Amino acid sequence: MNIFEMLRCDEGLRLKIYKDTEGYYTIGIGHLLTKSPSLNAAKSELDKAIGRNTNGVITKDEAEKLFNQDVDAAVRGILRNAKLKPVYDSLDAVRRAALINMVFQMGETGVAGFTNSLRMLQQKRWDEAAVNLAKSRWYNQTPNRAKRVITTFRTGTWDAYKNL
Ligand SMILES: *SC1=NC(C)(C)N(O)C1(C)C
Ligand SMILES: [Cl-]
Ligand SMILES: [Cl-]
Ligand SMILES: [Cl-]
Ligand SMILES: [Cl-]
Ligand SMILES: [K+]
Repeated sequence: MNIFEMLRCDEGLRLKIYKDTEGYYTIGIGHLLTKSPSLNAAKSELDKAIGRNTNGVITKDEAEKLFNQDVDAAVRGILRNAKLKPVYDSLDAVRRAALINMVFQMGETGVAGFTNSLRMLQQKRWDEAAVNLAKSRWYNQTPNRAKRVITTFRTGTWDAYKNL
């Protein structure tokens, strides 16, 4: 397991534009295209992202290219955020992946607002952090995925992913 395999588990792979768990147009491995309800707007974002006139359909290689960029962007967002970087730097590599996963799903600003959970993670109070992380819209709307991410923070293991 690693962050790529982890997010690939959590996000799936679909080569045609689809709506994500929030109803937003998405493609590939959880590549968010737009929050606009306009499919035409989403297709325009897709063509811009890929660099060609797509029919709303991409290849697996193209999906993986966007995925690598999105994982990189999530790490970059963590490292340039004054709230997320200290927590990231304090974590082991398995729990770092859990934080990248959250930023991939909800964005840097959203995760940076989890002030009390972040403090408990920085303090390495793992069970308390896990309890606090579940008191969230995130957990309520995507509880199975949030449970996997939270178990990863709680244990520092891949137990929630290695037997999927
Ligand atoms: S989890 C997971 N990742 C891949 C895509 C390799 N899978 O088939 C699972 C087991 C759903
Ligand atoms: Cl089209
Ligand atoms: Cl330490
Ligand atoms: Cl709490
Ligand atoms: Cl709550
Ligand atoms: K998805």
